Formats: sequence, C-alpha cells, structure tokens
Amino acid sequence: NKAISTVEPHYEDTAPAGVEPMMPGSDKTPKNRNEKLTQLDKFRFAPQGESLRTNQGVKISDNQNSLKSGARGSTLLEDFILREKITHFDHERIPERVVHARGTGAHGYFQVYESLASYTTAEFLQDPSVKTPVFVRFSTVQGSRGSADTVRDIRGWATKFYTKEGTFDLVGNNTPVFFIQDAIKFPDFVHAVKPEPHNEIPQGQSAHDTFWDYISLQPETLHNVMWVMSDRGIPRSYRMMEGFGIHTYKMINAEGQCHFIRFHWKPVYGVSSLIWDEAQLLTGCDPDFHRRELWESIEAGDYPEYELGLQIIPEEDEHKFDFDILDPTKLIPESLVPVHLVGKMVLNRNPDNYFSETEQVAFCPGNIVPGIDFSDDPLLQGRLYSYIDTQISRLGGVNFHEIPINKPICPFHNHQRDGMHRMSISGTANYEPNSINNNWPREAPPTEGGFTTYPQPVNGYKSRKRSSTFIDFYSQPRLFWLSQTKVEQNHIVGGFSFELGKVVRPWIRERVVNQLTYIDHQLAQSVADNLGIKLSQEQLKHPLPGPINGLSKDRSLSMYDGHHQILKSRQVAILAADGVCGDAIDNIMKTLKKYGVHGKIFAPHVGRITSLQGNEIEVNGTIEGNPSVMVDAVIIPDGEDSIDSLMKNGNAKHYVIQAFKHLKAIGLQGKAFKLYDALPLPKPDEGIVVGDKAADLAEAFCNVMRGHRIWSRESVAQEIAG
Amino acid sequence: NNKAISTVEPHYEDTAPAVEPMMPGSDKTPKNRNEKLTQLDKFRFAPQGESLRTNQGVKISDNQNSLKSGARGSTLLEDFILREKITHFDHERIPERVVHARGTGAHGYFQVYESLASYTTAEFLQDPSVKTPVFVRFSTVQGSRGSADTVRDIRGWATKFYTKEGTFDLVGNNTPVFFIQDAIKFPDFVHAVKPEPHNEIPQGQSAHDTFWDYISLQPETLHNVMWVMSDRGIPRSYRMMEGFGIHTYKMINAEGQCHFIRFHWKPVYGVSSLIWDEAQLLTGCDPDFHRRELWESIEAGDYPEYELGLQIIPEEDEHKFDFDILDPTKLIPESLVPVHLVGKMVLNRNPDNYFSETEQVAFCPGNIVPGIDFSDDPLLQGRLYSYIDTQISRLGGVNFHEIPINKPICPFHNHQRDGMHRMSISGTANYEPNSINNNWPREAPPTEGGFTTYPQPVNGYKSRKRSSTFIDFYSQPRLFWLSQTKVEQNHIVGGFSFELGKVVRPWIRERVVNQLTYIDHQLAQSVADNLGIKLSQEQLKHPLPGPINGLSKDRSLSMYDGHHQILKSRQVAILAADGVCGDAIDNIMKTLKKYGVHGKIFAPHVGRITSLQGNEIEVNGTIEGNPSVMVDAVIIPDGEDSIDSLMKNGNAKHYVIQAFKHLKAIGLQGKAFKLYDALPLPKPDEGIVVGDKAADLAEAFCNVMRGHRIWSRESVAQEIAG
Amino acid sequence: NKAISTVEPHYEDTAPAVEPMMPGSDKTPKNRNEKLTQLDKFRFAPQGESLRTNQGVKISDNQNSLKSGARGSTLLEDFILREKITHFDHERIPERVVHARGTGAHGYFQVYESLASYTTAEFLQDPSVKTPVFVRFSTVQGSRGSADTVRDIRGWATKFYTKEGTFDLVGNNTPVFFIQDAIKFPDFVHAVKPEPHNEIPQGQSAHDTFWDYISLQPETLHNVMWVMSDRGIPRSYRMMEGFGIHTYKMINAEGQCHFIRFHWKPVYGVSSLIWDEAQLLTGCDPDFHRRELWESIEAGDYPEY
Amino acid sequence: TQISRLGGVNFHEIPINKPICPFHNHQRDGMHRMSISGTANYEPNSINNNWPREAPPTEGGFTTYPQPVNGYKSRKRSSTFID
Amino acid sequence: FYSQPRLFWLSQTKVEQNHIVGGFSFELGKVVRPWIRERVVNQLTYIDHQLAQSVADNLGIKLSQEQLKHPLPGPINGLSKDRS
Ligand code: HEM
Ligand code: HEM
Ligand code: HEM
Repeated sequence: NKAISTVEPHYEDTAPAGVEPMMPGSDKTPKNRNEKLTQLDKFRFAPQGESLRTNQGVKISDNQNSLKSGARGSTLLEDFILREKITHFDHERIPERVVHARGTGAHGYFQVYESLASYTTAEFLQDPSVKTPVFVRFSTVQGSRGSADTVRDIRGWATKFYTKEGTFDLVGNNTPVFFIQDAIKFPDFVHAVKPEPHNEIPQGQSAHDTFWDYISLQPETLHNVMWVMSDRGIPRSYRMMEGFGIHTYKMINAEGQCHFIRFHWKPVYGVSSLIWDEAQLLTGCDPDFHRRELWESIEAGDYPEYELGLQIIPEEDEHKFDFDILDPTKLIPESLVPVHLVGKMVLNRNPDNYFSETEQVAFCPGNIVPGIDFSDDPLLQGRLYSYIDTQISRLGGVNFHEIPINKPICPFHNHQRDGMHRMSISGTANYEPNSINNNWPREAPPTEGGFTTYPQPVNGYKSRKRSSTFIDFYSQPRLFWLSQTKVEQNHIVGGFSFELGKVVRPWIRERVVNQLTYIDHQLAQSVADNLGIKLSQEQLKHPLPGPINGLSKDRSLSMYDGHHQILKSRQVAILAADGVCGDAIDNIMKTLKKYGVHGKIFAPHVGRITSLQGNEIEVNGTIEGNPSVMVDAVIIPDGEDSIDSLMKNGNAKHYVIQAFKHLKAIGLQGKAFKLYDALPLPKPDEGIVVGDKAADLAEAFCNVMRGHRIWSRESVAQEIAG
Repeated sequence: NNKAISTVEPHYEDTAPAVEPMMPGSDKTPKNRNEKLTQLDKFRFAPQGESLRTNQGVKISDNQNSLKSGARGSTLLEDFILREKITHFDHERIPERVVHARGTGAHGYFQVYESLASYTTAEFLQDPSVKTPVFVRFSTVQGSRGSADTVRDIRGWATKFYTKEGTFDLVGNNTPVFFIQDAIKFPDFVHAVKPEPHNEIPQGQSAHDTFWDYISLQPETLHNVMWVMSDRGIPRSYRMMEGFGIHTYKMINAEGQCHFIRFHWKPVYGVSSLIWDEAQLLTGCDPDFHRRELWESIEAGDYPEYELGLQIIPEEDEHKFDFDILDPTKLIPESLVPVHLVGKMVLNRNPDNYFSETEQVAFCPGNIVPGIDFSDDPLLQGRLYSYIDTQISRLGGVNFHEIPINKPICPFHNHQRDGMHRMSISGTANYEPNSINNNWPREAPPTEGGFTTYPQPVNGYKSRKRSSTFIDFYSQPRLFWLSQTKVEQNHIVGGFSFELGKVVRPWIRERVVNQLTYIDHQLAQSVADNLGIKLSQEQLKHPLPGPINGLSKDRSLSMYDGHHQILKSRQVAILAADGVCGDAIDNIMKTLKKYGVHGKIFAPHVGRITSLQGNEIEVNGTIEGNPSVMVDAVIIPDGEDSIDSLMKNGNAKHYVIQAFKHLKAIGLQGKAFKLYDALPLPKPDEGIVVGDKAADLAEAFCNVMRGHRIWSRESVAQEIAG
Repeated sequence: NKAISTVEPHYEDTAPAVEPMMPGSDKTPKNRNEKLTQLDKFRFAPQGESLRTNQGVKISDNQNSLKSGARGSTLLEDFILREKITHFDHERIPERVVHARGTGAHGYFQVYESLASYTTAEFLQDPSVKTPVFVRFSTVQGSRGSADTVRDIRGWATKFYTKEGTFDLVGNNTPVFFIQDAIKFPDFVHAVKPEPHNEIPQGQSAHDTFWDYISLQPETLHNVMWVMSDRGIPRSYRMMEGFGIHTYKMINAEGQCHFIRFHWKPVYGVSSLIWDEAQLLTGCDPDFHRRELWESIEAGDYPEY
Repeated sequence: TQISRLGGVNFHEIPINKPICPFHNHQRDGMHRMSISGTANYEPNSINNNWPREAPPTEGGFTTYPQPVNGYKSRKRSSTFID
Repeated sequence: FYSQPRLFWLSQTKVEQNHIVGGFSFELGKVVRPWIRERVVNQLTYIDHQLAQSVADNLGIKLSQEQLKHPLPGPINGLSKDRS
C-alpha cells in the first residue's frame, strides 16, 4: 500500500509531525517592511489549505496521471489538465539579459542624511525622515544565467529608487571606469569578451584570444583592464565592494544651478577581495557563493549597508582637470575631489520569488527624476536608448513597467494605450490636447515639478569623431598601478599572466605586453617574463605618463592600504570531530559572537558530534562539503580523539594546507598543533595562533583576522604543494 | 496670434467649454454591476486632477516638442520622454484572432431558474439566488479587424461564465451546426473561405472561387452552407439571433450519471435579419452597425437578454437517432428533443476599454467546469488543443490568465511558475508532492469538487478513418430547406446565386449546382437559371433524402414562420425639414415610446429644425448621414414646407424608394403622401400607412412594423429603380 | 461511393477534363528583375509532389484525426494533426500600427540622366541600370480588413534595391502632413483611430476625437484641407500624386548640399472619386483599389510614375 | 516549447532544422515566413488539381499501426507499473 | 497655420471647393458634441470666410460678426493661387 499510495492522488499530509534553511523573505523577515514591499503584498499567494487548481480555477482531483484510454492505454487529447500544466512549463523561460545575465537581488531602503536642496530638487534627496524603498540587483557581466559567482569579472550594481516623484535607476559597476568611450563600440567589446561564436567557449572568463585581441587594438580599454586584473575583479561579497555610476551626471537645484556629479557607493563592511586561486576553486564547490552569502547575511541581520556618496563639481570647473570628466575611461581622483557621503542604503529583505522579482526587474539609466540630468558623455548617451529597447524583447513588450517589481509607487497617468499584456483599464480620452476630458491628465509646469532639460549650450558640426580630449589612454592606468600596495601589484601581474596564458595566438600576448610598456616598465617586464617574452631595448625605453594634476598615487584606489577591513560578519571554520573539547567550542563561539563573527562547526559527517564531556553538539556541515575557500579563517579546538580522527582524514589535513596557502588565519588549541606539525608547513608565522586556553586563543585569533589576509606568507605559500 | 502660439506650448489651462455620445460603461451605467466588474475596478485609474507622467512616474512639462539642439535643430537621443511615448505607440498592436478577428464585447450576468442537480453538479447551475458574472464576445468569422459587421457570414457567440468553481467558456455560433466534421480539416476550410493567398481578396466574403471549390469537393459542408446562404447569415442585430454550442457535451450529476447535452441561446428580442441588398449597403455606410447597435442597446436599457436552453438526452438514447449526435454537421431537431430553458443571461454594461477587455479576452472550449464533460465529437476534440495554443502567441505567453478580463473570480493556486509577464509572486514549494510545505495546494477528492472525467468505455483500433455514421450529407440540408417559408427559400436561392455569380471558374459553379440537385430540385433549378446553367433531366431527378426520425420539416429552423418578431428597441427614421408639423412629431414620439421604439429625427442639416408652429426641434442627424438601411421603418410627418424641402432633396426621395424596396414599413401623414405619389412607386400596400392624425397614424405604423418586413412586396419591388 | 470518397484520402485528379486573378509568376512570368530573380530561390513548385509534414514525412490521410476507433477519442500521439493545427494557430502577426491596410507590387526604376551634379546616390547615376523596386500602397487609419475607398491619406512606400544599399522612400499622396513634431504622432493617431472605449469608427475620421484634436491644433488644418478635398478619395493608386513631404538633403561628389523634396507624378493622371460613390464602393467592393492595381498590371496598363 | 523558444511556427525553416527532402503542404504564413507559395493553400482543391497530394501507404504515406484499444477513459497509474 | 490652407483653397476650382465643403460638412455632421463642430468652424473663419460660411450653414451654425471679420492670411512669396 505504501507504494501504491505514491502514484495515487495525495489527499493526506506529508510534513513530519546554518541550522535553518533559507526561506522566502516574507517568511523570515516579515517585520522588515517598506512602501514597495507593501505594494507587492497585493500579488502574493498564500496556499495554506487551498485546493490545487487549473489556471481557470478548476479543482484537480488526480495530479499523478494523464487521461488515458484505459490504465495502460494512449493519452487523450481531451486531457486539458495535462496540456495546461505542460504548456505553462514549456514557456517558463524568457531571454536572459544580454549582459549581466547572472545576478542577485534584494529589497531595502535609503535615507538621505540631510537635505541636498543646495544641489538638486530630487524629491528623494530632500527630507531625511523619508524611507524611500529600493531594490538592488548585483551581477557579473560576461556569463549567462547559470555561470559562477566568483569569476574574475566586473560586478554590476543596479539600484532602483521608488521615489514619490518617479522611479530613479542608478545603474553602475564596482569599478569607477568602463572599458570604452563611445557606445557604438559596445557590441564589439561585448562580443570580444563573451564566449567566442564558433564554439561558445569560454564561460565567465575574459581569458581568451578575442578579448585580449580587442584590448591590444583599443588602448582606451587598458585602465578598466587594470581594475579587473587586480583583486577588484574577485570581491569577497557584494557587501564588501565599492559602487560607481561611472558617468558624470548633472544635478539641478531650485534656482536652475547645474552641478556635475559622479555617484559612489561606499561599503560600511569595508572593501575586501578573494585571491585568484581561491576564487577559481570557489566556482567549483559553490557557483552560488555570492548569491548565498548575500541571502544569508540578510537572514542573519548583517544587512548590507552602503553610504551613497557624491563627487560634486561646479559647472564652471568642468575643464579644471588633465582629463575630460565626460570620459568614462577616467575616474576623478578622490584627492582632487572628495566624496561627500549624503545618505545610507540598507538591504534587509530577500525576495519571495527570484524570477518574479530579480529576473523580471528592469533598470535603465534613462529613468531619471526631476533634479537629475544627463551629461554629454557619449557612452551614457548610447545607454539611454539601449535599456528600454532590450527590455521589450526580454520582458514581453512595452507594458513591463506594469510588472509588480517594476511599478512606481506614485501615480503614472498618460495617454499610452494597448500593447502586449496590458493590465490597466483606462476609460478616458487617449490624446493630448483633448476637450472631451478637459485635458486630464495635464502637463505639469516646471515650477510644479515637470521634468525639464537643463539648457546646456550646444555648438559644433554634425560629425562622427572622438574628441581630442578623450585621447589619453595611459595616464590613469599608471596612476592606478602606482597606487597599489606591493602585494596588490603582484596580484595584478598574476591576473595578466594567467589570463594571457590562455591566449593561443602568440602575437596577441606580445601586443598586450607592448601596451603595458606604456603604463609601467616593471609591470610589463614581470608579465613578459611569466610569458616567455623578451622585451626589446626600444620597448624598455617606452615613454611613460606623467602625473595627473600633480597626483602620482591616490590611496583611495587601493584596497589594502587604508585598512578598510571590517571583522563583523566574517565566517570561521571550526574543525571538530567526535571527541572534541566541549568547553573550547563554547568559548570560541562566545568570543566570535562578541565580535559579530559566525563560526561553523565542520565534522566528517552531518548532524551531531559528542564531546569528550559526553554532550552532543550540532554540526553545520561536512568538512568535505565546505572547503576552506568558503570561510575567512580556520580554528581547530582540542580533544585528543577529535585530533586523531582529523589526522586520518585527507580533507581535514588539506583544510589547513589550503587555508595556509590562501594566506588565512589558522588557530590551533592544545594538541591541535599535532596536526599542523604533521603537514609540510613551516614554523607558525604571524597568522598562526597557538594557545592552550580557548577564550585567549580566540581573542588573539579574532585579531589576526582583522588584517584580512597574511600577505607576508605569500612567498612561502607558493612553494607549498597543495 | 497669441492664441496661435498657445497651441504648440504646454497646455496648462482648461480646454472644455464652460443626443449623448457613447461612453465607457463605468461612466454610463455604473449602477450595473457584478462580481467580475468589481474585480476589474482595481485596474481602473482616474485621471482627473492628475499630472501627465512617464511610465516611471515622472511629471512631463512639455508634451508638444522634442528635445532638440536649438529651436530649429536636430533631435537629441537623450529625450527619453519622446522615445518612451513613441516606443509604446510602436508596440500597441498584437496579432488579431486567426478566425473571428472582428468582434464586440459586453459584460453581464447569468442566473439559473432552478437547480439542475438532477443532471449536473456544475456550481453555477445549482442556485437561482446566485448572479454569475459573464463576458460575451460576438463576432464574424472570416474578416480581419476592420472588416464590416453586416457581411454574410457565420456569427461567433462566446460566453465566459466566471463561476465560483472555475471559469466556464461556452464558445458557440449562431447556427446549430458547423461546416466540417473533423478538426484536421479546419485549416483547409478556413484557408478556402479566407482572402485568397496571392492577392488577399476578398474581404468579409465567401463569394469567391476557393470557398465554393472547397464546398463542391466537400459535401459535408452543405448543411452549414444552407444556413449561411439564408437570412441567418445576415442578422439584424446580435440581440436577435440564436446561439448554439453545436457539439454534444456531457453533464454529470452527483450520482455519477451522464446526460448528453446540447447548448442553446434563445433571444428574448426575437430572431430577425436584414435582406442582402440592405446588408451590403450597410457595410458601406456603417461598417460598425452591430458593434454600435449592441453598445447603444445597453446604454438605452434595451439590454441583450437570452435564455440558456438544453437539449437533454439520457446516455442510453445515444444511438436512437437517424444521425450521429457526435456529428457537428448534424443538428438535433427541436421537435424530437425539445430545448428546456434553464436560465437567463442579461448583458447590461459596455466595457471601459475595448482593447483591454474585448481584444484581450481569451476563450477556449476546454475551459469546462466539474459537472460538464466532453464527448467524442472529433471536431470538438481538436478544438481543445487549438484555443490555448493560439493564445500563447496572440496574448504574449502562458500568463494570459493573469490579464484582468481573463482572471477567474475564485482561487487558482497551483505549482506553475514563471513565464513571460508573470504577475503573481509565490513563495511556496513549486512541486507536488512536497513535504516542506505539507503539500499545499493539495489535490481535491472528487466528492469535494475535484474534476474527474466520466469513465466512458473505449473500444477499437488506433486509426484515421471517418466514422461510417457520419457519411450522411444531404438529409439535414433538405430538412432545413423544407422548413423554410417560400420567402426564405427565395432568399436562399438569392444567396447562392449572388455568391456563385462571383466565382470565375465556371466548373466550380457547375459542381456546386450539381450538389444542390441532391438537396432539392427546385433549389437547384432556380440557382442554375440565375447562373445560366442548364440542368440535364438526369440531374432533375437525382435521388433526394427522406425524413429524419419521422420529420421532413421542423418549424423551429425557420425565422419567420415562427412569430419571433419583437417591436421594442427597433429604430424609426422621421424625415423632417424646417416647417414640419411639431405637434405631429411630438405625438409620433409619444406613440413610439409607448411601444419602446426609438424615433430619430433626420433633417437636411444637424442642430435644430423649426416647427411650422415656430418651435425648435433637436435633430438626430442628417438624411445623407443616416440612410434608410440604418433603421427598421420610416415615417414622414406633415408640414407642407417640410414636405416641399424634402421633395427637392434627392436623398429624402431615395429614402422612401429604398425603404420601400427593402420591404420596410412607411408611414405618411397627410401632405407627406404628396412625396410618395411623385415617386415611381405603386399603390400603397399593407406596409404603407397613410393617415391625417399623427398619433392615430403612428399607432397603425407600429402595428405594421410588428411583422418585420412586408414580404408581399418583394416581386413588385424588384422592378423599382433604386 | 462518391460521398464516402470525399472523406477518404484523395489520390485522384480533381481538375476538370474571363480569367481568374493569378500569382505574378503564373500570369506575368516574363516581367523580371534582379530582386524577383533572388526571390525565386524561395518559391515552391508543388506539381507532382506529395503532401508532407514540415519535417518531410509523407501524409497518407489528410481527412481524419487519429482516434481510438472510428468513433472514438482523438489521440495525443497524432503529431500530424497537431503540426497542421499549430501552424494554423500561429499564422497571424501584428498589423502595422498605422497603414495596416495596404497593397503591393514589384517593378523597376530608371534614371533619365545622371544626377551626379546633385547627388552621389548610385541608383541615380547610370541611366542604363534598372533598379528593382517594391511598392506598397495603403490607407492610414483602418485595420487590415478595412475598406479601400475610404476618405483618408494614402501611404506610398517604395523600396529601391540599389547596388549600394536599400533605399526606402516612405511617402503619402498629399504634399504635407498633419503635425510638426514627432512627439505628437501618438496623440494625432489616437485621435483619428477608432475611439478606445467602443473601437468605433473604422476607416473614418468623421468622429468626435479627431475633430476635437483638429480644433485644438491648427497646425493640422493644411493637411485636413487636402483630405477633405477629393485628394482624400482617389480613383486608383495609378492616379494619385506622391510626396516624401520632408526636405531631404542631396550631397554631390564635391561635398555640396542641396535641399530636396521628392515627388511622384503619375503618367495616368490625377483622378478621384466623388464622395457618395467612394462610400458605395466600400460596401460592394472593399477591395476596389487592391483589385484595380492587381488587374491593371495583369492587363499591361502598368502603373507608371 | 519551440514555438516560443525559436520565435514561431516556422522554426523548421531555420537552416539547421530544414529537411534535405521536399516538404510541400498547405501551411501558410506565421512569423518570419521564408517560403513563398503561389498555389492553392487548401486541400482538396481543383484549381491546382489537388497538388500537393496525399500519398498512399504503399507509396510511403505515414500510417499508424492499428493497435487495439480497449478500456475506460481514466486517470490511473497502471498496476503493471507499481514496482 | 492658416497661410497655406488659404493658398490651397484659392487654387481649387469651384467644384473642387464645393467638394471640400461637402467633406467638412459630412464629417462634422457625424460629430456629436456641438462645441467641437463650432470650434472647427471657427478655425475655418481664419482660412476663408465663404468656406466657413458654407460649412457653418450645412451644420446649422450661425456665424457672429467677429467671425466674418476674422483676419485672413496674405500671399506666400507673392502667390495667392498655385494651379498645380
Ligand atoms: C558605464 C558603463 C556601463 C555600465 C556601468 C553598465 C551597467 C550595467 C548594469 C549594472 C547592467 C545590469 C542591470 C541589471 O541588473 O538588470 C547593465 C545591463 C545592460 N546594459 Fe549596461 N552598462 C554600461 C554600458 C552599456 C552600454 C554602452 C550599453 C549599450 C549601449 C549597455 C547596454 C546594456 C543592456 C542592453 C543591458 C541589459 C538590460 C536588461 O536586459 O535589462 N550598457 N548595464
Ligand atoms: C464547432 C465549430 C466551431 C465553433 C462554433 C467555433 C467557435 C469559435 C468562436 C466563437 C471563436 C471566437 C472566440 C472569441 O470571441 O474570442 C473561435 C475562435 C477560434 N477557434 Fe473556433 N470554432 C469552431 C471550430 C474550430 C476548430 C475546428 C478549430 C481548430 C481546431 C478552431 C480554432 C479556433 C481558434 C484558434 C480560434 C481563435 C481563438 C483566439 O485567438 O482566442 N475552432 N471559435
Ligand atoms: C511625414 C509624415 C509621415 C509619412 C508620410 C509617413 C508615411 C508612412 C507610410 C507610407 C507608412 C506605411 C509604410 C508601409 O507600407 O509599410 C508608415 C508607417 C509607419 N509610420 Fe509613418 N509617416 C509619417 C509620420 C510618422 C511619424 C511621425 C511616426 C512616428 C514617429 C511614424 C511612424 C510609423 C510607423 C511605426 C509605421 C509602421 C511601420 C511598420 O510597421 O512597418 N510615421 N508611415
């Protein structure tokens, strides 16, 4: 009977009569509310106690069998329940985004610190009491929907502000510049970096011939190549990277005064990155690492938190720099123009349905609000036409603003009608001006908030031509290079050398290092050596760029110079087996909890382990299923029986070797050193903390961790086999 | 001027000025409501006092001008306001319906007279106190959108019942049978009747070679061809035609017993039709006649009302007929199986937005509800697949049930997810069986309303073969013929003759006429004569079918033998110019209103005319703008100046000649007879009412109108130049 | 036997042992050009071929679904039925948002003398070259199945397939348009199109919203005059004028710009219907202009402009 | 699924999907129609002498094997499957 | 807005002018809201007074003296008519 039951209608109950699973945001954080989420409640489905039905509302009695001509016969065309279930499934998929297909979404809110009326009339930047809702999607660039999170790529960062005066979309990246200057080159650049069109190889990688062929022939790309070749290209979390709108925008105030503006997002949890070998392994054992990290951090209360910052330039200072502020391959150095922190954004609710919310969300740089305006940046100008154009195919037509995640929370009356999947039913005149409805809805005068374009002077000739002022390809790459710590420079050389290693045609590699000789002679020579290229005497004498408004370095372009390492919310592995020391774990956990750090007990099997004190303690998962690359640091408590089993276990001995090679902090209590001493690992350096007392060993352990990575270990780490 | 310049600058002031036009149903009849219309209220937005906005909620300040470089310069790509407005316009159109593209909809409600629990468990048929909302779309078949209403064609009649146990679609036609027997022939039939593939000619007509080519080679089509050749093919109004589901369905009661069922709609306003010459002129001067007639019926309170009837056949009687009840080219004569009137449907509210509601509604025969089931009609079986398949591309994907007009008014939880334009947001398990949500939504046992298929026996071999019980093509066409009055038979001969006259290939005309010799010899003879064909004496004695289950004729297949002529809601033209007798008009008007007739005053100009008594009378429209084909009858009041104006007006004199030739009633008061006597018309017959006192004459006029048309005049009228 | 024959597979001849309109390849096969020769690669010739599925499988019985017994239920495994029905279900594509109602023909263009003085445009350089064209004529307001002889602007779109690119001259049969700035097109078109609550009227500007918009926008009056005149109701697409409306530029080999407006001047003259006659034609032949064009080409009275 | 994945009912006209043999029938139109057809688009016709034509089973026309079918209309898992 | 409507009107033969009048009169006669017909007829008084008077008569509109005295546009680069 037990078996027969499973292939018959299921009228009975099936439920049985870290610790907890990820759940929809409405189930785990229902108290994190905002105005947009309340609007989305109108479309949420609560199925408790409901019948299974067709889409026309008809109750289904047997969801286990097709209508057949007998129990062993042929399926009947009149089985409308079967066909409706299969047809819906057949049409589930919609096109992925042409770029940034791979992405993660969360809900939140934004508050302005104080009014910015001095700069902009934008409603959401006027009143610090308002909680204006937001939805953010983070993304990679090159890979399709199912590619890995921790690839070496640019990360996209798109924030939708549901304001009372319109929806504003801030659509940026995690590096302050882009690869190209004119939007007309976007298909060329994207085709070059995407998988090649004959074999569709490789996925989520720029490490191939067509990409570097393009770089080598378009020096304007070099600056942002530097950024992706650095550890910026492999962030540890979406909570620990920076954000930039990249383009110079405009803000107009109540007086009609124009300020040029560049947008910034500064992480409250600091700026931290992976290292390349650890990033690549993480894509094998968890392609969802960033998506999972963001989701769990919100369910844990370590809400992503970012401060919106603005670089502000008076319209008269437009030409005060050695670069064009309209050139998206140029950053504005924070020395020259400081970033004013103007408000805070917090992400505190996961979506309920990924496809409905994250997949269907539409962001366009053209979605501005009164108080913001566009500059003549010729890359931004192309983006204004592309976002809306692509969303008509991806999202089914021109009514994609009626999709719940995309609706504004303000009114939005106009004379537009019809289109595919038209939701609203409009009774009134559909042309303007009309008299039969007394011309409602009516144009809004500027003094009442109607959008106007700032009247910027426009002079020249109709021409296709790159501005003379855009022709500066090497200076900002050099600024970025000289601004990096020694270990960050080595990692940039690593990225270049690994990537060009996968390039088949030699002349592309040669042309690329040749481009590097115009940035820094020692960067070019390091990369040339890793690739067997001998530089000529002429190449070694290649002219280098001078400073930029008297600047040769800028500390802000470095990650590990200004000690932007936050300890709250990091993850620590605790390698325990049966026979571990109970009191140690408690004191490790109490110390970690004191610092906002999460520790996870990893054991050979799942469930519980029993301590030498005879008590049972819950495991978070196996050592095998949670390698060191998923945690920030390892700690091994004492317990002779625990240590003995760990030493027989290849995964747990490798756990420490790999933790070591990836420059992480390793804590060893008591005879735990028994395990370190067994491996081919050198004498404990500054990131190896031994000790017999757990709270003290934990306190010192948490303090090695404040440095993120033991950069000193790097040279001896290379020679360790593992 | 300063007013001139004003028209092309933002319009911030009022445009309105400080018998009625057609209006949305929400403006005209807000009192008429039901559960479906209350649901649609959520999707209706009021624009009064509201700003013109973008779809993102941004107030627009200038709707009159593109963003340009200079007031005489080039248009700029950053004008996101212009591009959004134009892009939405650009994507307004969706594919029209592949058949029945030309249609018109209305809202209403349905009530069952008493419980049908003896025959079915269908919820909406159990409880007379329940008001089930409906939406009904009427249509032609062949024409595209924009084709004319009063073509000679089959009329579609689709009714959507929004019940509490699911949405039920009764998708019918206005004739009791269809052209073909098997769904695999439908594309061939449709391609044959549609415009021809090389030149896309003719629109709205079956009168062309390929259609009659298909008929001559497919005799199974002859029965419905007789229906559409008769006056049933040109109905006067959607309120005055019959409706049929055509197929035999099944009804299943609580005891599991099965009754074979056929659905009927009986119009309380009667069954009446135009004549061919009138129908064709009407397509010229009002292609929207029926769509307008329906709209204005509801606004005038002349609501379309119909009784739902059932022919009810116990299971064991299935094979007691001389034809197969599963054959869709066969009707079940009402003399054999009567139609039981089981309920009433009232259409009492026009839509607000035609596209949102009439264009986007989706109906399928497979959308049945528990208590109803399908039969093995092989045409019906193929229909179940077609309606959902066409809608996935016509309505933009598999979520077209989430478009407001298609949503059910009951719950509809299931495990379907995603698809284009996904409105719902679901959090719970998306598979069945599941334990992580205790298997909600859950399958419903049949005794809780779970849908089940009645366990009909199935025996045979897999094969493609026409059932021998279907090969019976001339019986029912002859039965239909013999059931017609001689006037109706004459018009059938006219339909055939006119249509075949437009076929170019003479052998097509000859082969059709040969098919007619197997239905009736006089019919074949009369059509042959009009086509210049000579029949052999062999053809004049081709064997004819005999009676069907003891009937040679059935008066219910006739329109005019019956007495279904309703005078209320008909239209009357009152021809008048200045100097008309104003007391006469007032008395005519009072009389017409007494019988619910609508008199419209048609003059040589709009505005007002002036009574010979010096009074102003408001005019409905011009004589030239409202020819006699638009009204049911004509009455000319007295006033010698009016009659003398009307006598110099060629259109006014054509009004009487045309209405005379279209067999309509004409009243002439006093000197008005002077107009009639100058026309080359014979002596007043029974349809020409002459009289001096206005009310007296109007009374006799209304009585003549009770007969619809003056059939006796037909031969006299052929001679008349007009 | 004859009766049953019609519901069984037809493996026999059906043709019998003043002339209908026919596809261009059957009536005027000698009239050819480079474009038509290119289209030939996509013409199917079905004489002597088996009826087949789209995957190439021969079909034995096109008269019957696959059932469980001759009186039974249709089976889901009938792939032939579902392929044929599915393709029928998906025949329709959206109509053009304006000019939905239209009529097309192939032809050629020749230049009289080189226009090198004014333009470098390849197709206006060499008089010995026949440039293939395809022309579509249309109304504006009505949907696909609306009548021909309505009162409306007529669209007149010509595709020149030149050796240096496809050039499209997309014009009307009046020399001016109703509005000045594109931002107003959706308002103008919405005002003229059938009204949104009832979708009335078809193929007519004679309704409130259109004239409401005219009354508030005097820039429309010039073209409103053209369509209230007998320009609004032409006798034939062969007897109307054509215009690009807009000023274009033409650039010669020396970089010199001239302002240009385009004109089509019909060789068969400019003739129109009168209003009452045009309205009656829509009733008794809604395809009148479409038919007239097809038939004039078939008779040798080629449209020339 | 392929009607929406590949853009309509004419995906067999995409080169990789086309057969290498003839495939005449009466199907017409649909999105991105590449074939251009002049002949009658319905069957049976006489204006084209009914070409293209059904093929007898003995000349290659597809037929279903006449398998016997006996039972009741039913939603049920075969007991012969419970294993 | 009015100069070229007047040029086009003055170029028409009298029968072509009569047909323009019929076009306006028939179309406006199907407009329901009377103020729309009036506003349009008013617009015509700025093009040609006899055009406006004929159409206003067909629609039963009485024109005011201000309307019959509405200022008309002048020649276009010397032209008042163009027979093409
Ligand atoms: C300043 C450099 C650029 C940045 C920072 C940028 C940023 C982004 C981001 C973050 C997304 C993903 C948005 C999401 O999550 O849905 C995106 C998508 C996209 N971008 Fe860009 N982009 C840039 C340049 C361009 C250019 C030059 C074009 C082409 C003109 C372009 C066209 C697109 C398109 C078509 C999408 C997909 C939009 C969708 O399907 O919803 N972008 N961009
Ligand atoms: C009993 C004979 C039939 C009747 C009475 C019938 C009735 C109708 C009606 C009234 C409509 C218009 C529904 C609406 O207003 O939206 C319609 C549409 C349609 N029918 Fe039929 N039909 C019949 C046979 C067929 C057959 C044999 C097929 C093909 C298998 C078919 C396929 C369709 C399709 C595809 C539509 C368009 C549906 C849409 O786009 O929403 N019908 N039918
Ligand atoms: C100078 C005034 C204009 C003229 C003479 C004109 C002419 C035409 C013509 C002849 C067609 C039909 C082409 C065909 O046969 O396929 C057409 C279609 C169209 N026009 Fe215009 N038009 C004008 C203004 C506009 C404006 C202002 C817009 C909007 C910005 C517009 C948008 C369209 C669109 C969307 C179509 C349909 C194109 C298609 O679906 O293939 N036109 N126009």
